[PDB]
Amino acid sequence: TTDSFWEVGNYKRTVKRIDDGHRLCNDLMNCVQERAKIEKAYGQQLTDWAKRWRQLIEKGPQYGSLERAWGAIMTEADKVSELHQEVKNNLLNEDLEKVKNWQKDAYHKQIMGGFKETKEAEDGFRKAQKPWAKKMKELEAAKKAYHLACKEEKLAMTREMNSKTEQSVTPEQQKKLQDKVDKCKQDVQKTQEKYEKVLEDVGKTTPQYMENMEQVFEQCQQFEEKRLVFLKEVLLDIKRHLNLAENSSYIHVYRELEQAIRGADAQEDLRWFRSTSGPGMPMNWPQFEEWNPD
Amino acid sequence: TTDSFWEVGNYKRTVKRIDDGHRLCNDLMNCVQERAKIEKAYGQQLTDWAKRWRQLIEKGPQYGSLERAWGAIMTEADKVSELHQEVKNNLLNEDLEKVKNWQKDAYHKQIMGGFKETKEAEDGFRKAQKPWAKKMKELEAAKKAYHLACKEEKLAMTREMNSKTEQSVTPEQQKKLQDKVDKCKQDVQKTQEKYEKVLEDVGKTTPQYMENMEQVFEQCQQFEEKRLVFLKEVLLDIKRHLNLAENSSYIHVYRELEQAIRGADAQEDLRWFRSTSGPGMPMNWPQFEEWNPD
Ligand SMILES: [Ca+2]
Repeated sequence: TTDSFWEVGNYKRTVKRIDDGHRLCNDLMNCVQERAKIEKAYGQQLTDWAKRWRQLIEKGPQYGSLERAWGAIMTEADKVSELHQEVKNNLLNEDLEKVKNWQKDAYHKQIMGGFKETKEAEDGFRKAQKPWAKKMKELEAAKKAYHLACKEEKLAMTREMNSKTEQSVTPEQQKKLQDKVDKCKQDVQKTQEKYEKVLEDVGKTTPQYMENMEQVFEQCQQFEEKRLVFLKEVLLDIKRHLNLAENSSYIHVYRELEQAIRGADAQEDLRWFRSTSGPGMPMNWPQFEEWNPD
Repeated sequence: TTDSFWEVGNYKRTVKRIDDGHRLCNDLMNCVQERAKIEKAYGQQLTDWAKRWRQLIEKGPQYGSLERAWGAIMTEADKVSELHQEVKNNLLNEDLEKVKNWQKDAYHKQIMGGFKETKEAEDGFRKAQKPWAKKMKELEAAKKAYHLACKEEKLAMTREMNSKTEQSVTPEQQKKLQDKVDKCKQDVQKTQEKYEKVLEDVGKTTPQYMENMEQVFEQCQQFEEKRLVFLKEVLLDIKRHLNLAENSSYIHVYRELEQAIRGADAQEDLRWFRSTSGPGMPMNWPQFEEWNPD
């Protein structure tokens, strides 16, 4: 657990959380316009289709009702395109804009450093960790000293046993073997009293450490929460604006196309042609013609 | 007037219609192809736009139930794409292939060779007028003659008469101008007879031309009715496929999206971060250690 929140210098992860917040806003904005582009393309593709074929049918050999039928399928194209433009718009007028604004209130860059709120936190954390930071260094100092002190007690306590294995003219060196082994014995007992002293000491200051880091933290959560809430609301706003269905207009388009079509009557059609281009049209039959004369 | 269909070879007016319907078959094809090609374009941008973001937010700082939620939009895109494909397919697989399948069943080309149906219409009209075609050749000249005699006739009279007040002279020249006049009054009657004969016989083969023309006509209006019936149905197929509002699937995509998002829980998420990255994380508090060789 060297990667735990309580380990000195780890609150940083949640400090990052903040710089991230602004960045994700950024992201949602880029997502939105991208959507728009797509929505603009479709409906712009649409009217370009409506026009081409509107003109084609009107210049064309088609006639009568069938012409108007096949006609209406261009207004569809148009109406739908107008919707997808409605859609583009909102993504860009409301939804996008909302984010751009919210992001302008929550975060503010500062000339020296990053965001203001990022600092306020970053300092809050240091502040609450300072005390525990100091102590925690004492601690690893004393351990470091005490271990060393126990390594030396084993440096001479066994060495004496190796030096008295020589048993060769060392009455002055036999006194040093029992001199250092009892000197280091002092160190060990001492360091274990100092180190142990810090240990119980740190234990008296952990709650305070805890209340502390836990206070700057809940304050962080507060701010996070403020964007998480907003963000959800944005995403609803978007779904709303993306949704064509449950939009009267949309359904309306395809009822209107439908009846235009069924409206087509080949009979009336056929009759028109008869009267307009066929035997139905008047004919001057040969008649006895006198001289003009001029 | 010379506009009417009975006159000369104005049968052509509907002999065109017969072939007009061919290219109309073509046009519909492409009008559908184009748009059906347009549907595919939208869908591809979408699929790409989800694939591309799903990624981004996957590997971005956003987490918990708000990421998943914002993700939920990518999957409305994906789903919306899939529907636009059905629109395309249905356009190419069914509709565009109905007019193709239809066109081969009712438009056999008669070995270069015009369109078997046109050339057969044309013959139907050539043959029903050929007979009456020469009865109007006989009549145009048979009146040209009567008119000619009627001119040289009053020309000779008024020369017998413009002469009657010139004396001298002479009795011989006065009998000559009297011959011409008598002779000219004969031509008038002879040519007026002929004309009148070619006339009442033309008035005899009238209902027989009238009704021998309208035979080919119903042959020609039955085969235009053959498609204006078809066309009406395809414009009902194309409308079907094109509509999503009346697609249970579409409207579900957005009931689906609204469920997805509402589900998001800031709280739950906050708590989650708190346990996976905050004070909730398990800590290894300082404890008394011992001495130990590697
Ligand atoms: Ca993630």
